[PDB]
Amino acid sequence: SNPRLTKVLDEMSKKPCVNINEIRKMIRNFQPQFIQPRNGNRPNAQPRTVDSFEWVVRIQSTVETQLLGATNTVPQQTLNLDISFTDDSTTITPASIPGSISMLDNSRHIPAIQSMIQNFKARYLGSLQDTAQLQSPQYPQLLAYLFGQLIAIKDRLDLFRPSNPLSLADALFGFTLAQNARPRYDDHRHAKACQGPLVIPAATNSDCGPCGFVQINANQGLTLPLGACLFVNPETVNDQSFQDFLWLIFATHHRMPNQMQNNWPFSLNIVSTCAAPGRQAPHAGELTDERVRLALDTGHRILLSMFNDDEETLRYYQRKGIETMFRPCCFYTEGGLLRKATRYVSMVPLNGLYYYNGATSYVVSPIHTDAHPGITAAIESFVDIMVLQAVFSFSGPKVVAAKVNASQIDAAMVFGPAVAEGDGFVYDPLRPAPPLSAFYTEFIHRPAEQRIFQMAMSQIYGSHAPLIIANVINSIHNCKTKIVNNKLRATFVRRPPGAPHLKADTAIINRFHDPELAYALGILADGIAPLDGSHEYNVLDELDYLFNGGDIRNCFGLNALNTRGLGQIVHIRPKREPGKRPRRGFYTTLDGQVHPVTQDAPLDEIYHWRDHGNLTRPYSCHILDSQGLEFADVSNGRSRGKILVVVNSPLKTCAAYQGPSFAP
Amino acid sequence: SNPRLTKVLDEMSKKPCVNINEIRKMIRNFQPQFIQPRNGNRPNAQPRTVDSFEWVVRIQSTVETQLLGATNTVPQQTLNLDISFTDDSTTITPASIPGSISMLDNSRHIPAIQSMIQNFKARYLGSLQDTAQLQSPQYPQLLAYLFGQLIAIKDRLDLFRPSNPLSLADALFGFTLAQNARPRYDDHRHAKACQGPLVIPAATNSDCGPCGFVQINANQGLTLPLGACLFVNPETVNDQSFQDFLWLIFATHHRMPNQMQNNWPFSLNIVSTCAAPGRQAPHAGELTDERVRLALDTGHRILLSMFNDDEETLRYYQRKGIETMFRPCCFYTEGGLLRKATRYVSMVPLNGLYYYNGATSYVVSPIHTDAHPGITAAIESFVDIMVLQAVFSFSGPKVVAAKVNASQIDAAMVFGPAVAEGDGFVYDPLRPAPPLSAFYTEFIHRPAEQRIFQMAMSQIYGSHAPLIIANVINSIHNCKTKIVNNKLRATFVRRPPGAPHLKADTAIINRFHDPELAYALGILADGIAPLDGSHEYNVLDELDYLFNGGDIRNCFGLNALNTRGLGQIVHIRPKREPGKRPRRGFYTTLDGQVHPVTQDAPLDEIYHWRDHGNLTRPYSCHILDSQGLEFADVSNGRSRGKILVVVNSPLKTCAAYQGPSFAPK
Amino acid sequence: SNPRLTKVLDEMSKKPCVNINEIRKMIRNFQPQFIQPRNGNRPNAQPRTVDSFEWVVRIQSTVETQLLGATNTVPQQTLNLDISFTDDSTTITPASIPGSISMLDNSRHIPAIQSMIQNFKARYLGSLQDTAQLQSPQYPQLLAYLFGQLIAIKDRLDLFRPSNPLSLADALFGFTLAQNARPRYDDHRHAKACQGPLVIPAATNSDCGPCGFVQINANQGLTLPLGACLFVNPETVNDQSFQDFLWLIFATHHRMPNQMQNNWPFSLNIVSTCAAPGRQAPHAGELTDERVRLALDTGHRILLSMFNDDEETLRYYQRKGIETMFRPCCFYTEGGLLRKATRYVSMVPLNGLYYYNGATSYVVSPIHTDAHPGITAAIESFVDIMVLQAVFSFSGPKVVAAKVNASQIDAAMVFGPAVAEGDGFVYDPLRPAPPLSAFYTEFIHRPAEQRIFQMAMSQIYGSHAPLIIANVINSIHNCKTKIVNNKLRATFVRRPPGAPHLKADTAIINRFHDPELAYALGILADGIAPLDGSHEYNVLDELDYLFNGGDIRNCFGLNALNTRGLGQIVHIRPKREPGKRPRRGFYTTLDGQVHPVTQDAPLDEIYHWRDHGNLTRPYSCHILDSQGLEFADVSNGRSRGKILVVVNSPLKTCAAYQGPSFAP
Repeated sequence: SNPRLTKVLDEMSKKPCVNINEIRKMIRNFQPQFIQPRNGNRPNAQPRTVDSFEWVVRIQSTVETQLLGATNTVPQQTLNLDISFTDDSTTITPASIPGSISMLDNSRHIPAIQSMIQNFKARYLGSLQDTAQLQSPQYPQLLAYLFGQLIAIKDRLDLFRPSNPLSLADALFGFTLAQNARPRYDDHRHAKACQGPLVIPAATNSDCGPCGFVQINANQGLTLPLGACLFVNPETVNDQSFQDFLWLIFATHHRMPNQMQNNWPFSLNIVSTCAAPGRQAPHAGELTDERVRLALDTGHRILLSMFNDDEETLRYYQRKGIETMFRPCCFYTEGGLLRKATRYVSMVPLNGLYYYNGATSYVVSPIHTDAHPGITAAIESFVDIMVLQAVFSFSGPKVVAAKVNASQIDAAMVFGPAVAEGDGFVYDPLRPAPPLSAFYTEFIHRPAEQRIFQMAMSQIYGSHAPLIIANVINSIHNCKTKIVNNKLRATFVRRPPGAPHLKADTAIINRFHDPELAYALGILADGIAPLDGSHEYNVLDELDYLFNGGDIRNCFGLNALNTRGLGQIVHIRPKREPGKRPRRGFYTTLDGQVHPVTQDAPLDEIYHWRDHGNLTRPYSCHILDSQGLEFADVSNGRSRGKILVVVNSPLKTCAAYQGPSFAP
Repeated sequence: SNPRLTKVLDEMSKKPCVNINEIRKMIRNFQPQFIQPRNGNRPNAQPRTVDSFEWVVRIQSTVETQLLGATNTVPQQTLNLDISFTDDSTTITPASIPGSISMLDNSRHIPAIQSMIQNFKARYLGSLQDTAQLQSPQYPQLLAYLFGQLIAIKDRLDLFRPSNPLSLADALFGFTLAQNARPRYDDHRHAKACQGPLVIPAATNSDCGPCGFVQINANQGLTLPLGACLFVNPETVNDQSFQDFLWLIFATHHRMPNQMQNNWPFSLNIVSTCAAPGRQAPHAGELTDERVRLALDTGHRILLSMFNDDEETLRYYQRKGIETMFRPCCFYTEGGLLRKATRYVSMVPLNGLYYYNGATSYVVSPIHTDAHPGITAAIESFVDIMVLQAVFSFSGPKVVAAKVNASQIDAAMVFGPAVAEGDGFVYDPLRPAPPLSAFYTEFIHRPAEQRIFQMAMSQIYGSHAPLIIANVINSIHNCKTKIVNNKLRATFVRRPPGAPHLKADTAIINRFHDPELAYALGILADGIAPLDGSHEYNVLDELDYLFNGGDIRNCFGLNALNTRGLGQIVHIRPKREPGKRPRRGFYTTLDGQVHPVTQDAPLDEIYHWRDHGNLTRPYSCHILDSQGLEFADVSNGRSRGKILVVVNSPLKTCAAYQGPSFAPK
Repeated sequence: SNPRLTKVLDEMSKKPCVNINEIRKMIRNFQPQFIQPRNGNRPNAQPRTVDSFEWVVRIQSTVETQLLGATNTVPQQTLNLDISFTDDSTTITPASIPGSISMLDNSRHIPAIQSMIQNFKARYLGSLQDTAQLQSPQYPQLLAYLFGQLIAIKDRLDLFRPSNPLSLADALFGFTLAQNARPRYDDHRHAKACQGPLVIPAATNSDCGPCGFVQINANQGLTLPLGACLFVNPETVNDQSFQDFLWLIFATHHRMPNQMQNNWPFSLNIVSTCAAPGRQAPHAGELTDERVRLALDTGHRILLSMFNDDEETLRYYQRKGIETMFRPCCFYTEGGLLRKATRYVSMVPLNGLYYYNGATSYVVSPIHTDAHPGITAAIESFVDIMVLQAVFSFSGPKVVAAKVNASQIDAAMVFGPAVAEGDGFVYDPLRPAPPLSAFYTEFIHRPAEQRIFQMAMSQIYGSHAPLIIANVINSIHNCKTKIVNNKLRATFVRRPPGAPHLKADTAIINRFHDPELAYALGILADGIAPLDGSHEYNVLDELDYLFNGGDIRNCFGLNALNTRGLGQIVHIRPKREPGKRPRRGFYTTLDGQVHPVTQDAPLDEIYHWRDHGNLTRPYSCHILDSQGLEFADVSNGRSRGKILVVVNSPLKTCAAYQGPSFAP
């Protein structure tokens, strides 16, 4: 029955959204150019240890406009797309909704191991089907997350050359570290890595490395352990690469903080027909780069085999393991609201039965072979948040304010027609800041946003979308972040103490980054026009639409002339239309400051705003409402000019501007 | 609803423009007659290294007018075309628009590559059998651009034969160089080329000339690297010429400016099924003329196979690459800028999967073997700049003038007849000059200077039209060039950074070279009418057409007699209105002054314009306005005779005077 | 819609082409008569080593005509069908199109070996089906190619008795050869055989000869090697013939050039229940002819067993192995264009599982028992090239010329109506000669030629045609030969340095040999009449048809009288038909030499051409065009005589002249 939603769904159906594969393909070979700290500049020589948690790899992107039929030269602006580079956070949470985490079927694994046991004349108890079903289900999720974390550590330590590196393994096993010193790759305030050299478990009778080992003997009882069992052919257990991979995972799991080493035990047990090779813990430098590369390759082979040869869920989990190191930064004052609310992945302890006799599918382009896995992982997350922003900002800007007299009056007290009546919330500042979860949970579950978010995600991903939708719904439904009134200043990574209060104390909780990036990527874009090419503005009507609550970002003429004209091109005067009592026209800004307009004056003397060229804050919600105003031009018919805009971003993809929208 | 537009479209339909094949046929095979520095005379013997960035081959072409009735004979003029031939310039930009650059389709590279990677690949990495992960982007552009640059080097060395020669390979690599000295060629103030001797990269395990190498065998591993992969049979990889071609391409890629080198890395790397042939790294005198030529041939075959055997876009990118070192030189003192804003080709770092087994086609005459490709590329560019000229001028001269204390809100003042309302801007001089992309873009979007461009380019090039069109539009959008108060003096390559000054402080921004060449080549030409044969001229009316906002060039009845005795032929008097009021008349020149005329007087001392002969500035706007004039005759007849003009130029194409145009009848 | 093609298809359907079996049957017992060198004559005593790479076994065939009602005696001509005899080339290339190489199904092999392993209580890992599918597919192609090469070596060394032979094995194992000397059977410039005595691999623990050996033990682990596994019953591993055959193949594989010994490794592993017999490398003369014959027989038995008992694909590959020694020579000046472009066979490395407990099908007439396998192999190739020529010359002679002013003018510049407009190509001589592949690739893929070539091949071969069609399309699509302007002189085998330029510099790229052979064999013949029996010529109309571009080879009267009349039987005069201005009739030869005919003269004084009796070059393209000419006879009605022609070739088959054609 809703017309607007039907129109949007029809348009989305007619113009399909860009498949994820293009976005993956267009980043596999991207060479970063800037590794400066977010705030300052790179010092002469790199430090010896990753300490300043402010570094960022900057994907520069430039936009400059021109006023056709004029001699004005607007300075070029800069779409600063920042990727956090040294900062640790957690993306694991044991809390799932029904579709959040699935159970990979053990259809092709049980028969093979059954036949193996029968062939080697091992006396087992009970048909393996029911014992598999009840004793040990099949959740290999964890072992991919650790792999992603390892790749992320490698990438981080690679980009930031710490002036005398050792190896992937020498900075990971903590050789020559004081009992209180932190690992080289992660040494700064509020890190998330256990400190000191990691300690190998004691050498027991039978060991295939850092995990237990059980061999199957002809005419001999066989009993499985309690964790996960990975049957392998004897040709592999004696391989160097396999054991090196196993050791690397073990090391990565004993470095994550102490308290998650007792909730997600890294339990595994290799089973085969060899003689227990025993653990051979590498001690001195003996894991050269080529050996580590082989280890990673064999490891990915085993992982892909465990996932029923899916390579899509595996890629998703491997990525979700990486954001723990690489995150996409915000581009607004009150940021860290969307990313902080969509990061968690529901998980279950690792257990079940596996079988690997030989690889079957040859993944051409795995994650770990990309030019820089961190960037590739971060960009996919950026896409997720972009779509989420698109769905959220479907019916307004969703403001939240801190008015002291909050109880005395209800909502819609201050926000005129601009903020859709129903999306403005307030809270008195006497109490602590509310929980963002409260607002977002109510936002997501409305039918209008649900029925569109589902379609968008399905178009982007496909058969594998439902996992992502369920997981994001869970995460947003489970977030502890508060809407703190402070500001971020957009020149840091973590909120600095003593920062000033927000603008008008009104946080806006849709924005995460400019929609021009979404347009370029070819993904769903919110109701903002794409500043792409030639435009034909008309300052009068354009300006009039602004004072009805519209976003200034949709007004090209004003932004172009913000300080080069508009003091000699347009005037503002009260409306004298009827014969009734004359009234002083007034307009209300965001903070409820009713502004009167008595004597007609040049526009620049009535309203002001900073000139960011043509990249202004999208949803700034400048003018809530205005009544009784007229706009007359005082230039001899040169207020309807044309402008040109060029956006040569380096992350443009095939579907340049073919993505859907709301206001084409 | 535009009579002019429909008339021009119908005309262009009537007389189709000459497709480029005639231009190529004409220009392909003549050697230059004489090459000299633009300003001065060539020395006795050429120096060691090309070091003055003015040498330009020129192409003489003259006009002689002839008629009886004048006092003395008219001296002839020399309309000659020049080619820069030494100076360097960038041509590659990262910006893009929809049609600016397209990705080819790997519909005939995937079958073979998959069937060759499925068999010869250790039987423990699993069977691939998906033919869907092999979908990397196909952008084999930069290879052609580098190929073009290499051809340009060869041609530039050949034309300006230096005193002590060196093998093209030796000059390119530059073994016997200094620490940071310029290459043997391209050694002057504006030169932009990585100095120093070229450095071979490294001594790795898997080498196959300059680029990386990966093999696919049982006792090995396979991992396709990230850049481009050129899958070839073991037969050719062990060949000789192919290795030399790879070395040559690498060599020319490392002479680009260091920053641009970093932007677009040479990421080629080959994969095959045989042992890696170690890099050879030729030095001292390994490569020689014939071996280089053979390598060029095989390289062209490779590139053609990479392009899906298109050969029309291949030639396009090759031309654009060779254009960084050859280009037409402007002819008007204005400063020659129309070219500077049309020279950019969008690009993206090379990538994709390529398979090469055979030829699949044979092209009778590829660009790289046509007797100095530089000249043919330059003229192939000129034949497009002229079309752009024709389309812009479709309305009027489109002047841009300078006035002090101009309103910094709008810059559109009406100048009078002969200058339509849209054009004719103005700008304060004492502030930095405008950007000159704030006018062209506004020009080429209107649906009158767009459809004409569309159909003209369509007729010139045919199916492969859009690409050129799209690309040129992009060039206009982002061009940093600016209008300047200086002159080229007609004997320079760049403005002498001194104090040349404009005669009228204005600039006409839509003229690049005389339309006579456009007529001769058969391409579209506008406005100015052609002058090659007998003509009936009526001074008494042609002059009238002049003072109401014309240009002298159309008025070949005046230039003939400009100072041959036009004086005692026609008088100008204010007006003889037999009724209301005897007011006086005046005219306004391109400057502001409005000096008036009161009584009958000979014309020679009321206007008194400079006499070049029968080749005057076509868009100079000699007079803007005039009201109240009569132009009485002062001799029975003697103002209704005949005139014959002969112009012979060496580039007369096949269909020379059978092209479309819309000049006044 | 095309009428000519429909007519040809209808005629082909109505008159089936000759089955290949007749051609095979009519050569099994052919005794060659001439073994002279191509150019000169046999020396008194044969040399001691095969050095002159010019020898050829000549299949003489004679044709002589007679002029009924005349006293003239035309000398008999000679259809010199030459078979190259000592020259090495390569017919292997790792490049395949989709249908080029198939994968023989292992349907009847896996179950037998499965049952064997189960019976002998060997502990194997994993069901053998999937391991066969992924670990090792079933491509036995190579092992047949080596067999063909071995047979070819035997035949070559047999025909050319080198004055003191040793044995098949003594000239193959290189006993008593200097470390730089070449093998006796192949010692000449640009050979293709590795030199010096071949070296046996070191004697390891278990060996069944020159290849690894693995025995299956009760209650003992069994792991397969990486190459091909050939399970055999124990009764055979201890046989002498089997091991001798294995040794012979090993020797033949280590003699092919060095660089193809690292791309096609001869990997094999015998598996059985015997005790490893160990390698017993024959060292001194100990392989007598009867022992070698038994070896060859048992070897063919094993091969046929490996090929799922097909004997057709096996025969094809065995033949394709032989052309590496025996090839069919050209019969024109600019030859070595068709054969050089249709020789390659797409291949994959040898691997998979096999099983041979006992032969099942008794091939009555294998290749190696023919009178001379080389000749039989060469003739089948000759048939392939003959059909290919037939399809190519379906719409003209396909000329290629070297005109200096090639760029200035387009094609069809010189070739009048004779050369079908669309089949003439030119290239300036400044650049090197073009690649023949470019022209042939475009020729083959036209629908008109494809739809006829497919039918012809299917009729000739049958169910096994698609392999041959796909393989020839691949080969022609992959050829490195250039159209070199030089000439061959038809009295050599390899182009001699310093040979003179071609006639008019115009190579014709359809001809490989006279079509009379194709007619005799009963295979598809191009648009040339078969000179078989009584003919009723009419010199006037016949001559007129010539000057419209037709082929002189279709004009019997002219050829018969080329030098015995035509100076007193027919005159040429300009046509004075209308009242318009008289014009000098002219005709244009191949090289664009416009020839004027002003005053009527005897024919022999206006045009000339060499007299080859009645065997003239078929597609010589004598007269491109002529306009304004008349032909009047000056003999009292004896210009319409009859002629008789007799063609008693020794390779006539059952379908003497029943094959299809174009101009019956």
